[PDB]
Amino acid sequence: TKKVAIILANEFEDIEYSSPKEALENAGFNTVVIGDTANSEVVGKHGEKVTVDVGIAEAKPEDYDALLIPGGFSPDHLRGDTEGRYGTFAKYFTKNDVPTFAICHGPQILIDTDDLKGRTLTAVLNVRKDLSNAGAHVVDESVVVDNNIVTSRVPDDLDDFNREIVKQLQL
Amino acid sequence: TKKVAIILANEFEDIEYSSPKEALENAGFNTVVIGDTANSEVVGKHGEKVTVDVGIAEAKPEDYDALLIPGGFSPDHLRGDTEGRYGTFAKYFTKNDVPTFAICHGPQILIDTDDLKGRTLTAVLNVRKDLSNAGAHVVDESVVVDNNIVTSRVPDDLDDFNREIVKQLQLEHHHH
Repeated sequence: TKKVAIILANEFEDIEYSSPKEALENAGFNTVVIGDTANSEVVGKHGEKVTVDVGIAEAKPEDYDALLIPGGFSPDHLRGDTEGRYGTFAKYFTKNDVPTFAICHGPQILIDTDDLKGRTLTAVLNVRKDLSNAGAHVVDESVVVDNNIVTSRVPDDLDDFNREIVKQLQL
Repeated sequence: TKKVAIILANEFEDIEYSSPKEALENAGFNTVVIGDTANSEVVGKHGEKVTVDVGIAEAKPEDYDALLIPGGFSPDHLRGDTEGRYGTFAKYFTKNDVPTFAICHGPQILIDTDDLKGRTLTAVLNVRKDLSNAGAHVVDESVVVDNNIVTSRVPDDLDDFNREIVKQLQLEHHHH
């Protein structure tokens, strides 16, 4: 069975967590929440409460068949980690071309891999300049697939994002 | 009239607005909040309400003698402006070397000017990588002054931040 890591902090955009989660689980895939502490709770922008499954210190990126990065301000919180552990976690995925899914602000965490030069990505407008300065070819589309990396911009894009992410995992 | 523009959206970090504002106003300078629509309210992370003085469609950066950018998630919101009008607004201050003050996340808007290459600043950890990628020399200090650009990291830096921003405005008119 295939298993998706979801990196999450406080102030995720609720639907960007729950909608891709549902779509993966409907297609028969497992999901697991990676966060600061096992059994700590993080709370979405609109009050959705999520329990962290696995602490970032313990997580073994090789256990996972994909990485999902929900947007809102969760990615900005994650980039506050004083040891940069979420970027380092995400680097396993970009370095080994493991399916990597990021919506809205989510691709902020990808910047910290240093792996974006020459890659084609979209994101929420707020973050596009920073993605470009990280070396990405940034476009403005509802969903972008660049080999293993699937990105979308906003919650309106979810239908497209969700289709493309479960497809990528079927391989 | 030496007037400081403050670009502000929702979810600014309250005291990064109120403390610098007070220090500027104590030192005799006026402040003008610039936002999406004039006479609307924006609300801090901890619920401070601030009225927007001037709409960003109306604002002329010429009118002002400094630019102050409070942090929190206000700068991120401002970067979601569809036409990028707050980056454009800030481009005047960076191009013409006008006093430019930013704390925490605040330097994110300075990235949109494309004027950061070779400049030296600090910011909250979360945005340091993005400043580097924009070509800035990023350091970790309580306050950094690079000619006209004043930056700090976090709320505990405010005593240092506020000293330097007022000192920029005083020196602008040769008072020592």
